[PDB]
Amino acid sequence: GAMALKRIHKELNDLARDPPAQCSAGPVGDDMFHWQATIMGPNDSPYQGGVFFLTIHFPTDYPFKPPKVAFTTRIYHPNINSNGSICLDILRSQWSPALTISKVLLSICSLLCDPNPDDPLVPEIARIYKTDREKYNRIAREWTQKYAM
Repeated sequence: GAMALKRIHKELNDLARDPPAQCSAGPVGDDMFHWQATIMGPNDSPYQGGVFFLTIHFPTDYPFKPPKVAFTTRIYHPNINSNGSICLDILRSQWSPALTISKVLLSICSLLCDPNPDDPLVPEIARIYKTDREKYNRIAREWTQKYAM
């Protein structure tokens, strides 16, 4: 409804007024409920140099239910699968209307930096993350080269 639209416009403006400087997000075209985002691979992570695209769909009762967020760029990560689905608490059970797209993107950035052990969406990548970090990093760097450059 009108309340959701007002809140989405405010967040769009929040992002413009205080640009995050490694992420961006906004409407695809003229549809305020469907956004795109980009996250730069964090420096000192195996994703460094990559640019990762996301899609965001806001529900009509936003901000009281979470947006749906998925990657469109392929990535080697324990908590993000080949469909681009993201296992992240705040997108499910831990959503609050105090959260914003800006905070979601920062949380996803932090997730890239430090995966969650309890949530293996891709069990084999989770396993290599836990057992052979140097191998995980090598492969995550190779996938950044292959998909995110």
